[PDB]
Amino acid sequence: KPRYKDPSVPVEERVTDLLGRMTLEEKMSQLIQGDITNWMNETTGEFNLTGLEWSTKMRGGMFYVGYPVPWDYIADNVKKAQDYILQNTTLGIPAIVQTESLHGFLIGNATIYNSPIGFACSFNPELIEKMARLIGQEASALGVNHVMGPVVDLARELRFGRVEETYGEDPFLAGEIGYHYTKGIQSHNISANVKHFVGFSQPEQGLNTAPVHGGERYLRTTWLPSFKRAIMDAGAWSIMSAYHSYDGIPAVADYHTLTEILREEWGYKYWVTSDAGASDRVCTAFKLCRADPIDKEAVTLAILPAGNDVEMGGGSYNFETIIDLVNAGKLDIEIVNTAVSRVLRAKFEMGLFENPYNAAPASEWNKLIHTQEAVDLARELDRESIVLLENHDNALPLKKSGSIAVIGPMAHGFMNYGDYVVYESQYRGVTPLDGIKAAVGDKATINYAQGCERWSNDQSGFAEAVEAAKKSDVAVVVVGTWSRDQKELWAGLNATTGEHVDVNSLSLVGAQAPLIKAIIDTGVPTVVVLSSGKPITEPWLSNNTAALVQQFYPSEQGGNALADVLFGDYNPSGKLSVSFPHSVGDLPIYYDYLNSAREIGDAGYIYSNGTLEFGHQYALGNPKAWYPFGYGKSYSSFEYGAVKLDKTNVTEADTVTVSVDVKNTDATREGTEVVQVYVVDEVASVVVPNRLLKGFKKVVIPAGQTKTVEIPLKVQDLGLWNVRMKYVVEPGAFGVLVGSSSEDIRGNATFYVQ
Amino acid sequence: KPRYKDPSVPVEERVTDLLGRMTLEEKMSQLIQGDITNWMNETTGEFNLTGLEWSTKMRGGMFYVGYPVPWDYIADNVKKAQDYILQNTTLGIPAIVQTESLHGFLIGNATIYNSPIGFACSFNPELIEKMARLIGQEASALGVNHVMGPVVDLARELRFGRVEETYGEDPFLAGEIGYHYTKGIQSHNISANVKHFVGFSQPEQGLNTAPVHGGERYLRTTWLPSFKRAIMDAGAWSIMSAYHSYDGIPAVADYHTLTEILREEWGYKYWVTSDAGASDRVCTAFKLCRADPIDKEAVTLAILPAGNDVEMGGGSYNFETIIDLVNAGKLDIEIVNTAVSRVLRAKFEMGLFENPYNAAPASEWNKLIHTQEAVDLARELDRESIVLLENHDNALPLKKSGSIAVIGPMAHGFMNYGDYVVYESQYRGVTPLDGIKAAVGDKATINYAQGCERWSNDQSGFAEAVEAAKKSDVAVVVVGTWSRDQKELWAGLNATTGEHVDVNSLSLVGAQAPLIKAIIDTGVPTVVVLSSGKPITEPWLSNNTAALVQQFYPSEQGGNALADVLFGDYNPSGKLSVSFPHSVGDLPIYYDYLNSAREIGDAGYIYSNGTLEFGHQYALGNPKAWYPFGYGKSYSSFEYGAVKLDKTNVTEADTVTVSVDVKNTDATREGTEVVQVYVVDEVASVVVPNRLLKGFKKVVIPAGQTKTVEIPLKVQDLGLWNVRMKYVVEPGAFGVLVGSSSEDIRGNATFYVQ
Ligand SMILES: *[C@@H]1O[C@H](CO)[C@@H](O[C@@H]2O[C@H](CO)[C@@H](O)[C@H](O)[C@H]2NC(C)=O)[C@H](O)[C@H]1NC(C)=O
Ligand SMILES: *[C@@H]1O[C@H](CO)[C@@H](O[C@@H]2O[C@H](CO)[C@@H](O)[C@H](O)[C@H]2NC(C)=O)[C@H](O)[C@H]1NC(C)=O
Ligand SMILES: *[C@@H]1O[C@H](CO)[C@@H](O[C@@H]2O[C@H](CO)[C@@H](O)[C@H](O)[C@H]2NC(C)=O)[C@H](O)[C@H]1NC(C)=O
Ligand SMILES: *[C@@H]1O[C@H](CO)[C@@H](O[C@@H]2O[C@H](CO)[C@@H](O)[C@H](O)[C@H]2NC(C)=O)[C@H](O)[C@H]1NC(C)=O
Ligand SMILES: *[C@@H]1O[C@H](CO)[C@@H](O[C@@H]2O[C@H](CO)[C@@H](O)[C@H](O)[C@H]2NC(C)=O)[C@H](O)[C@H]1NC(C)=O
Ligand SMILES: *[C@@H]1O[C@H](CO)[C@@H](O[C@@H]2O[C@H](CO)[C@@H](O)[C@H](O)[C@H]2NC(C)=O)[C@H](O)[C@H]1NC(C)=O
Ligand SMILES: O[C@@H]1[C@@H](O)[C@@H](O)O[C@H](CO[C@H]2OC[C@@H](O)[C@H](O)[C@H]2O)[C@H]1O
Ligand SMILES: O[C@@H]1[C@@H](O)[C@@H](O)O[C@H](CO[C@H]2OC[C@@H](O)[C@H](O)[C@H]2O)[C@H]1O
Ligand SMILES: O[C@@H]1[C@@H](O)[C@H](O)O[C@H](CO[C@H]2OC[C@@H](O)[C@H](O)[C@H]2O)[C@H]1O
Ligand SMILES: O[C@@H]1[C@@H](O)[C@H](O)O[C@H](CO[C@H]2OC[C@@H](O)[C@H](O)[C@H]2O)[C@H]1O
Ligand SMILES: O[C@@H]1[C@@H](O)[C@H](O)O[C@H](CO[C@H]2OC[C@@H](O)[C@H](O)[C@H]2O)[C@H]1O
Ligand SMILES: O[C@@H]1[C@@H](O)[C@H](O)O[C@H](CO[C@H]2OC[C@@H](O)[C@H](O)[C@H]2O)[C@H]1O
Ligand SMILES: *[C@@H]1O[C@H](CO)[C@@H](O)[C@H](O)[C@H]1NC(C)=O
Ligand SMILES: *[C@@H]1O[C@H](CO)[C@@H](O)[C@H](O)[C@H]1NC(C)=O
Ligand SMILES: *[C@@H]1O[C@H](CO)[C@@H](O)[C@H](O)[C@H]1NC(C)=O
Ligand SMILES: *[C@@H]1O[C@H](CO)[C@@H](O)[C@H](O)[C@H]1NC(C)=O
Ligand SMILES: *[C@@H]1O[C@H](CO)[C@@H](O)[C@H](O)[C@H]1NC(C)=O
Ligand SMILES: *[C@@H]1O[C@H](CO)[C@@H](O)[C@H](O)[C@H]1NC(C)=O
Ligand SMILES: *[C@@H]1O[C@H](CO)[C@@H](O)[C@H](O)[C@H]1NC(C)=O
Ligand SMILES: *[C@@H]1O[C@H](CO)[C@@H](O)[C@H](O)[C@H]1NC(C)=O
Ligand SMILES: *[C@@H]1O[C@H](CO)[C@@H](O)[C@H](O)[C@H]1NC(C)=O
Ligand SMILES: OC[C@H]1O[C@@H](O)[C@H](O)[C@@H](O)[C@@H]1O
Ligand SMILES: [Ca+2]
Ligand SMILES: [Ca+2]
Repeated sequence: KPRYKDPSVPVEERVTDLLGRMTLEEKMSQLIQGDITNWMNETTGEFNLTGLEWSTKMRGGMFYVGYPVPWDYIADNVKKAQDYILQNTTLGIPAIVQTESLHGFLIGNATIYNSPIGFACSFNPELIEKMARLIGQEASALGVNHVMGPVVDLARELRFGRVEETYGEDPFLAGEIGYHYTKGIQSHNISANVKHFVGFSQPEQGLNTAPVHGGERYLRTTWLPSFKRAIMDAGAWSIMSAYHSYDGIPAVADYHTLTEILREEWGYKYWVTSDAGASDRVCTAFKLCRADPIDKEAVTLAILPAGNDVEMGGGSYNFETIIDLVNAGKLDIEIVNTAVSRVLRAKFEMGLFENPYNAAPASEWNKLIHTQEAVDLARELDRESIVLLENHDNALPLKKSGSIAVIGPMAHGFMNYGDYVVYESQYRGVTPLDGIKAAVGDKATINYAQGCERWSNDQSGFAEAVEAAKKSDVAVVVVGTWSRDQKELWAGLNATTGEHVDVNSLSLVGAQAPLIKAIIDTGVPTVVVLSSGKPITEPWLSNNTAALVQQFYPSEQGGNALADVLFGDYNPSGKLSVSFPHSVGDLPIYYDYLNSAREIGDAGYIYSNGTLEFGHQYALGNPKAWYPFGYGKSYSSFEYGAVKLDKTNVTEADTVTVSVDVKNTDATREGTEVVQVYVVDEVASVVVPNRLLKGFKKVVIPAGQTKTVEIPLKVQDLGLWNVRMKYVVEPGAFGVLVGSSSEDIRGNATFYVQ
Repeated sequence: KPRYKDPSVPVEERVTDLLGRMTLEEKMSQLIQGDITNWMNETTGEFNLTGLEWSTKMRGGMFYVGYPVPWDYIADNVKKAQDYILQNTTLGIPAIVQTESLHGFLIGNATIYNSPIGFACSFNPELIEKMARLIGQEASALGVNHVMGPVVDLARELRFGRVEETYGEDPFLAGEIGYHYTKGIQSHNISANVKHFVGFSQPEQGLNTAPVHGGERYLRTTWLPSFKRAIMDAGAWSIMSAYHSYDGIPAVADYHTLTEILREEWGYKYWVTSDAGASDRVCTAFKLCRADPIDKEAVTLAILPAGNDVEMGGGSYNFETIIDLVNAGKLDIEIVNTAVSRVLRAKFEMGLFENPYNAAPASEWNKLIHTQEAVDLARELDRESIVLLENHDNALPLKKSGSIAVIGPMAHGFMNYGDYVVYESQYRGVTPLDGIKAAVGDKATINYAQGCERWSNDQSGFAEAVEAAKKSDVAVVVVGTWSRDQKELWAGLNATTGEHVDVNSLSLVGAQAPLIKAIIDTGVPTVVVLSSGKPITEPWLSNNTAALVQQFYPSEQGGNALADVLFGDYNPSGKLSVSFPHSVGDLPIYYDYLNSAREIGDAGYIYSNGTLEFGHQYALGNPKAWYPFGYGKSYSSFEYGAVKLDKTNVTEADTVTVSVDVKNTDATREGTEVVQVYVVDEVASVVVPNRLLKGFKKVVIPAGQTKTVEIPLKVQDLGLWNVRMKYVVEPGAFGVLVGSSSEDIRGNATFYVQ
C-alpha cells in the first residue's frame, strides 16, 4: 500500500511519496500537454490504441479535448484514457482534461452565455458565480476536469481583438468577477486556469500578441490585481502564461513575475502552463535563440527555470530535451521536481486520485447539459448586461401595439455570438427579430428588413428598410461588429472582433452608419441597438436617435433578453465595463488614468454643417470618454442621500463601511441601480490613478421607495507601490466618491489613515 | 585677492573657494531663475533699478531674455545686469543669460532655419553644426550665453504637438544631430541645454505633458542614448528636466534618472534645471503634495535632492524655502552645496568669470545677425531636407517654360513657420509662390489660386483653382499643417501642430484634400507639396498625383529651397526622419519596433470603389508604414555593390568598418544618396529592437560614376540591457543591412562578436 494512494495522508506527503517513485521520463510526461486526437479520430470517432499508449507515455499529465465532435466521442475517449492510466501504468496518475469555458462549455449544443465584456456590465458577480457553476456542471458531465478561464486581462487597448473575452478595463471589477467565476468552476472540483499572465492585452498597435510597453509600477498597480484575487483568495489550481513580452521580457520566460511575484510574494502553490505554441515563440518571434532548426534546449532553459511548469501543444514540444539537459548537467533535477510537484499538488487537492472518473452516463447528458435552469440563467444574465446609453422623451420602453420596424444586418439571419463558440453555433439561438415577434405576438405589426450586409458598402437593401420604417410607428435598427466560431475564425472568414482580428477603426463598418442615417431621415422615432464585442465610435447617434442601447455579444437568449428591456418587462440595469471613446484617434480611454492625464486643455470640435472649432487637446477632437466606465441609465431615476462613513479616523487594519440611501423617484416601476464607490488617494509619494472603483452594489429598489446601500472598503487594499516598489498604505486623506458612473458622482466623504 | 578670481587655479579649487565665501541666501539665488522683465519694461524699454537689485539678490544665477522686443532692449539690459553683478555685489558671480535657439535665435529679424524634424531629413550633421555655430553668433551678439536646446526627444508619438521640435523617431540620428548641434553652440562658449530629460515625447493619448507608460529597459534602450551623446561626448554644460512622469515617477523628481544614471553612471559634471512651472506640478498635476496653498517645502524636498538643481520661473518659486528647510534640519546643506557647485563649475568652464561681457556693439549687430552666410546656409540646409516621396514618368524636375499653376493655402499669403518663432515672423520670408516666380522669371507663365483656407471646409475658391490648372501644362498644390509664433500660439489661435496643439487625426484638415482631388480630376499633371510639422495620412496621393514632395516646416528661404528642387537645380536628397503611417489608427509606427511587433498577419484593405477585403492585422487597415524611416527618392537611381567588412571575427573593443560601392546610374545628372546601415542583433538574451540605424553617410556621386562609401560601427554601441539591467555586448552574430532606407535594403554582411 503506497502512501500517495492514501487519502488520509497529508497532501505534501502524498506528493513527496509519488515524486520519489517516478522516472525522469514520467516527470517529463507530466509537464507536456497531450491531445485527445492522438487516439480519437476527429471525423469517425475511431480509437487508436497505439496513439493512446504513446500520448500517455510522452505527454500524459493533461490533454486538450476542444474539438467540434459529438458528446460521446469526448466522453468515451476521455474514459479510455483514464482507464488506461489506472490499469496499464505503474503509478496511475490521473489526467487533467482541458477545454474552453469562456462564456460557455465549448461543445456543440451546450449553453451559450453572453460574452465576458457584456456580463461584466451586469455588475452582478453572484449571478456570474451561478453561471460558472452551471458551466462546470455541463463540462463535468463529459469527463472534463479543467477549463481555460477565466480571462482576467483588462480591456485597456480597444483595437485588440480579444477585448470581448475580458471583464472590461478596471482592475477591481475584473478582479471580483474573476474570483466569483473561479470559485463557481472550482465548486465542482474542476480546475480553473487564470489567463493570460501577465500584462497581455495592451499590445503595440493593438495587434494580436504584439509586445507591451510598460513599467513595473503599472504592472503591479493595474495588471496583477485581477490575477491576485482569483489566485490567492479563490485558490485557482492553474494559471496560463501569455504570448507577449513586457518591457522586453517574454511572459513565458519572466522569472521576476512567474517566480518572485507569483510564488515568493503571493504563495502560489500550483502550476503555470504556456499558451499554445508560446514556448516556440521564444526563438521564432522574440529571437532569443536560433529558430531553424529550433533550439529546443534554449527554449526549455529560458521557460522552465523562470517558473513556467508545463508546455502546451501548438509548438515544437521543446520540453522533450528535459532528459538531455538534466544528463548534460545544464538543468538541475530540482527545477523539474518542483514543476512536477506543482502539477501533482493540484491533482491531489482536485480529488483526482480518489475519483478520477468524472463523466456521467450517456442517458443523463441531456439532463445535465443545456438544462432549463442554464438557459433561463443565460437570459437573466444577458438581460442584466444590457446598457441603456440614451432614451429621449420616453421613447423606451416601447408599447406592445401599433407597428414596429425591425431593421439591420444584426436583427436576423444569424446569431451575433462572440468568439469561443463551436462551429455552427450561429445557426441556433433567439435573434432580436425572434425576440420582438414573441414579445408582441398578435398585438403589434412587425415590419422586418435586413437593410445591408454587415460586410458590404452596398446600399441596394436600403429602400426596403426605409419603406419598413416609413409605414411603422417606431423603428429598431440592430447594427455592430461580428466575430467567428472556432472553425470559421481560423479559416480566415471575415470579422471585426475576436482572437487574431484587430481593428484600426472603431466606427461602424460598411453600410451600417448610412443605413441608420437613412432610417432617421424618415422622421420615424429610431432606436439603435449596438450588437458588438467592444466600443463603437458614432458620437452623432446620442442626440440624433430616440434611444441608443448596448448589448454586447449575446447569449443564446439574446433576443428575448433584448425584448425584455425594449418592452419594459425588465428595467435595464447595465453599467459600462469599458469606456467608449469619441474616436480611435483618442486612445487609450480608460477611466483610471494617472493624475496629469486626460484633463489638460480645451477640446476642439467638427460640426456636421462643416464648421471647425479649433482647440488644443485636441485641435479638432476630444480626449474625454464619449461614455465613461460605469455609465448606464434606467427607465427610473435615482436620488442619493448623504454619504455616511462608519469610521473617519482609521488604521490600515480597519474596514470603512460606506453607507448611502438611494431613492427610486419613479412612481410606476421598480428599478435597479449600481451604486459605485471610487477611492481617491488625495496626496501620494508617487503618481497614482486619479480614481479607482473599490466597491459597488447592485440594488433593486421598489417604485417610490428608498433603499440603504452599504459597501465595505478594506483599507489594506487602497495603497500604492512606492519609489522602492513596496506596497504601502500611506497615512493621509482618502476621498470616497459615490456615484451612478465613474464621472456621475452624487456624494462624497473623506477618511484619514493614521 | 581671492583664488576663485584666478584663471590659473583649476576649476574644482575655484568652485571650492567661491562656495566657501557664499551665504545660504547667495546659494539660493544661484538655483532660482530670474527674468529680464524684472528690470526691463517689455513695451517701453524703461529700466527699473529696484527690480534689478531684487532679481540679482533672490534669483540672479541665471535669467530669461526670450521676449519679442528690439535688439537694444536685450543688449542694454543684459549689460546692466552683468555691470551690476561685477560692480555692486560682493562676489561678482556672472549671470547665465537664457533664450531659445531651436531652429533660429528667438528674436525679431534673425535667421530662421527649417524646423528640426525637417533638417533631420538632411542626414547632414556637419551642416547642422555649421547652423548651430551661426546661431551661436547671432545670440552672442546681444549678450546671450545659454540656449534652451537641442531637443533630443524622439518622435515616437505622432499625435504630440512637438514632433516638429525633435530630430525624428530614431535614437542614433537624434544622438548624432544633437551632438553636432551641441558642439556648434558650445564652440562660442554658449551653454547648450539638452531637453527634455527623459522619456517626454510619448504622452498618453498624445496630449501635451500627459504621463508616459514604459519600463526601464525601454528608457535605457531608446530614450537615454540621444541625451548620452550630447551630454558625455559633446560636453553639454546644462540639462532641462521634463514635465512628465515615466511609469509614475515625475521626471523633475526622479532620483534614479537624475542622480544614479546621470551622475553615478555617466559622470555628468554640470547642472539640471526644471522646465517652466514643472516644480509646481509636483503638487498641482501629480498630486504628490497639497496644491492650495502649495507646499513649497514638499516641492523643494521632492526635486532638489533628486538631482534637479535649478528651479525655472513660471511657477511659485518653491526653492525660496531652501533656507527654511536647512534651518529645520530637513534639507542637508551639502545637497544645496552640490547643486550650486554644479552651476558654478559650468560658469567657470564657459569662461564667464574671465569674459562676463558677450555683446558686440550696436553698430556691429547688422553684420552678425541675418548675414548672407546664415541666410544662404538656411537655404542649403532646407533644400537638403526636402524629401521626394513619388515622381511618376519624370514629372519632376519641371521645365522652366510653358504654363505653371501654383495652388493651395500654403503656396502664398503667409509663411508656414513652425513653433519657436517670434511674433510676426510669418510676414517675412520666401513663400513657394515667391520662389517659383524667381526661378522661371519670364520664361514661364505662373497662374496663382489660393484654392481654400487651411482652417475652413468652404470650397468657394475651387473654381478659380480648377481654372488656373486647366490653362497650365502642370500644377503645383501646396497644402499641409500649420503652427503659430510664440504670442499667437499662447493667445489661443488655431493650429494643427506646435507646443500644446495635439491632434487625434493626421489626415489633411479642412478643404485641402478635396482641393487636391478637384485639381487632379482636371486631367492636368498634379504635383503635391506637403508643408508640415509631422506625418500626414493620405495614402491615395501616392498613385493619383504625378509627384509627391515633403517639405517639413520651411526656413525663411523655403520657397527658393523648394523651387531649387522642383526645377532641378538641386537633385533632392532628403530621407525621412520619421515614419508615415496609413492612418492615426495605426500608431505607433516607429521602424525600430521590438521583435514580435508589426509583422504579424495579413492586412485588409478598403478600395476607393467601396469594396472591402477583410484581413486580420488589421481587419480593414495596414500596420506597416506608408513611408518608412529613411525613405527618400532622387532624380537619379543608385546601384549598390557588394557590402564588405574590414573585420569579420571581432571583440567588444574593435570597430567594424562597412564599405560599399554605389553607382549613380543617371547619365545626365549628379545625385546625392544617403547610404544607411542597420544592425540586427540576431539572437539576444532579452527582446531587442528588430533593426537599428547605427551609421549612415551622405555622398554626392557624379553622373554615371561610382563612389566607395565607408561607415564605421563601434561594437561597444551595439549592446542591450540584459535581464539584470546591465549593458552588455553579447557574443554572437550581428547582421549588417545596407540600404537606401530602413525597408529598402540593397546588400548585407555578418560579423561575429567573440
Ligand atoms: C496511431 O498513433 C501513432 C502515434 O502514436 C501514429 O504513428 C505516427 O505516424 C506518423 C505518420 O505521419 C509518424 O510521423 C510518427 O512518427 C508516428 N509516431 C508514432 C509514435 O507512432 C499512427 O499513425 C496512428 N494510426 C492511426 C491509424 O491513426
Ligand atoms: C472535491 O474533492 C475533495 C477531495 O477528494 C472531496 O472532499 C472529500 O470527500 C470525501 C467524501 O467522498 C470525504 O470523506 C473527505 O474528507 C473529503 N476530503 C477533503 C480534503 O475535503 C469533495 O467531496 C469533492 N467535492 C465535490 C463537489 O465533488
Ligand atoms: C464575409 O463572409 C460571408 C460568409 O459568412 C461571405 O458570404 C458568402 O460568399 C459566398 C461567395 O464567396 C457565397 O457562395 C455564400 O453563399 C455567401 N454567404 C452568405 C451568408 O452570404 C461574404 O461574401 C464575406 N464578405 C467579404 C467581403 O469577404
Ligand atoms: C520695480 O521692481 C519691483 C520689484 O522689486 C516692483 O515692486 C513690486 O510691486 C508689485 C506691485 O504690482 C508687488 O506685487 C510686488 O510685491 C513688489 N515687489 C517688491 C519686492 O517690492 C516695482 O513695482 C517695479 N516697478 C516698476 C516696473 O515700475
Ligand atoms: C572659451 O572660454 C575659455 C575659458 O575662458 C577660453 O580659453 C582661454 O583663453 C585664454 C586667452 O584668451 C588662454 O590663454 C587660456 O589658456 C584659455 N583657457 C582655457 C582653459 O582654455 C576660450 O578662448 C573661449 N573661447 C572662445 C571662442 O571665446
Ligand atoms: C483661424 O485664425 C485666423 C487668423 O490667422 C482667423 O482669421 C482672422 O479672423 C478674424 C475674425 O475673427 C479677422 O479679424 C482676421 O482678418 C482674419 N485673418 C485672416 C488672415 O483671414 C480665422 O477665423 C481662424 N479660424 C477659426 C475657424 O478659428
Ligand atoms: O425614460 C427615463 C426617464 O423616465 C427618466 O427617468 O430619465 C431616464 C434617463 O434619461 C436621461 O439620460 C439619458 C438621456 O438619453 C435623456 O435625455 C435623459 O433625460 C430615462 O431613461
Ligand atoms: O525621375 C526619376 C527617374 O530618373 C528614375 O531614376 O527613378 C527615380 C525613382 O522613381 C521610382 O520611385 C518613385 C516612384 O514615384 C516612381 O514611379 C519609381 O519609378 C525617379 O525620381
Ligand atoms: O447526442 C447529443 C445530443 O443529445 C445533443 O442535443 O446534441 C449533441 C451535439 O450534436 C449536434 O450538434 C453538433 C454536431 O457535432 C453534431 O453532428 C450534431 O448532431 C449530440 O452529441
Ligand atoms: O486563450 C488561449 C489562446 O491565447 C490560444 O491561442 O489558444 C488557447 C487554446 O489552445 C488549445 O488549442 C490549440 C492547441 O494547439 C492547444 O494545445 C490547446 O490547448 C487559448 O486557451
Ligand atoms: O534695429 C533692429 C533692426 O536692425 C533689425 O533688423 O530688426 C530688429 C527687430 O525689430 C522689429 O522686430 C521686433 C520688434 O520688437 C521691433 O519693434 C520691430 O521693429 C531691430 O531691433
Ligand atoms: O521647451 C521648454 C518648454 O517645455 C516650456 O513650456 O517653455 C520653456 C521656456 O520657458 C521660458 O518661458 C516661460 C518662462 O516662465 C520661463 O521662465 C522661461 O525660461 C521651453 O524651453
Ligand atoms: C480518420 O479516419 C479517416 C479514414 O477512416 C482518415 O481519412 C483520417 O485521416 C483519419 N485520421 C487519423 C489521424 O488517423
Ligand atoms: C490493461 O490491463 C488489464 C490487465 O489488468 C488488461 O486486461 C487490459 O487488456 C490492459 N489494456 C491495455 C490497453 O493495455
Ligand atoms: C447630447 O446633448 C446633451 C444635452 O444637450 C449633451 O450634454 C451631450 O453632450 C450631447 N452628446 C453628444 C455626443 O453630442
Ligand atoms: C454651423 O454650426 C454652428 C453652430 O453654432 C455655427 O457657428 C455656424 O454659423 C453654422 N454654419 C453654417 C454655415 O450654418
Ligand atoms: C478625526 O480626527 C481629527 C483629529 O484632529 C478630529 O478633529 C475629528 O474630530 C475626528 N473625527 C471624528 C468623527 O471622530
Ligand atoms: C511699461 O510702461 C507703461 C507706461 O509707461 C505702463 O503702463 C506699463 O504697465 C509698463 N509695463 C510693465 C509690464 O510694467
Ligand atoms: C555700483 O558701483 C559703483 C561704485 O563702484 C557706483 O558708482 C554705482 O553707483 C553702483 N551702482 C548701483 C546701481 O548701485
Ligand atoms: C502605388 O503603386 C506601387 C507600384 O505598383 C505599389 O507598390 C504601392 O504599394 C502603391 N502605393 C499605394 C499607397 O497605394
Ligand atoms: C472594385 O474594385 C475591385 C478591384 O479589384 C474589383 O474586384 C471590384 O469588382 C470593383 N467593384 C465593383 C462593384 O465591380
Ligand atoms: O497558430 C496558433 C493558433 O492556431 C490555431 O489552430 C489554434 O486554434 C489557436 O488557438 C492557436 O493559437
Ligand atoms: Ca495619501
Ligand atoms: Ca546576439
